Amino acid sequence: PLLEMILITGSNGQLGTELRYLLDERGVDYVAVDVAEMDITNEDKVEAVFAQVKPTLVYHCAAYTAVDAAEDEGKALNEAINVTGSENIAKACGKYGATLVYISTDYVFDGNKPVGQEWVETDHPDPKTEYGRTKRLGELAVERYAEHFYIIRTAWVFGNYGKNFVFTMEQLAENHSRLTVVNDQHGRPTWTRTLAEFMCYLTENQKAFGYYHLSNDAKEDTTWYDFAKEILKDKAVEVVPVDSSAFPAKAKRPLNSTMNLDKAKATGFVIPTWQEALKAFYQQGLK
Repeated sequence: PLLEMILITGSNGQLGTELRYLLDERGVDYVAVDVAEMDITNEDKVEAVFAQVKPTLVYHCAAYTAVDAAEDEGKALNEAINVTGSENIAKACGKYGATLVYISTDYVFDGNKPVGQEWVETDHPDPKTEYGRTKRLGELAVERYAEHFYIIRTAWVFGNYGKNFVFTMEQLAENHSRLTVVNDQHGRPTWTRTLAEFMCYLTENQKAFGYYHLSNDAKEDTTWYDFAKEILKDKAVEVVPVDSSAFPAKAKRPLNSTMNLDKAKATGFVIPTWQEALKAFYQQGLK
């Protein structure tokens, strides 16, 4: 009751690493676990860590995020991590009375919203990808078992501390002169630093429990193509805009998953545009 005790799961991924370093800057202590310390798919290992740590606040950064793979070769792994693992951590948090910050996805929505319109927290999820379906089940487990929760739906996540679309683009551009990127899937990038700061803003300021949408912002419509054009603008590659029909993709990704950020902005947190965040990401990567 008098001591805050933070646990970070998925601590060595792009978001978990970002979050560790942010807490380190703020002089905040924590216990950090990932797959080599606490397999979230094994309820007994999860219980043993919570019994030792006795957390009051858990930032759950563990997820499976390979969308195409989740439809086929990774379908079993996607389900274990996003369904079972989410349930296990939600139940552990409820047992121990811990607040759970659960990171979810814009891919819970069906994506059938005109360009220009945006998804709000109270819209009904109806995911059409296996990844999104599993993440929605995770949300439902959190709501059932963790009385004190923040579910933060984020999008298109990138940062300096793990794999993502930015590094994929840069690697491909080293050896290939032409890349084809969809220009009919609308959404917004999210820098891990902005997301980690928002996670901490909710908890530091004890905002109302519930659901919050968080991506970086944009004044104008944004597609994957727009993001890739910007990332690669200093490279000798041509980024070619294509439609989603151009090549046979395994997952039917949402055509418009742009989130309304008004609730997040109502917290007082200030959200950079994705252009600003990308620039900051490049500067932070110099260290």
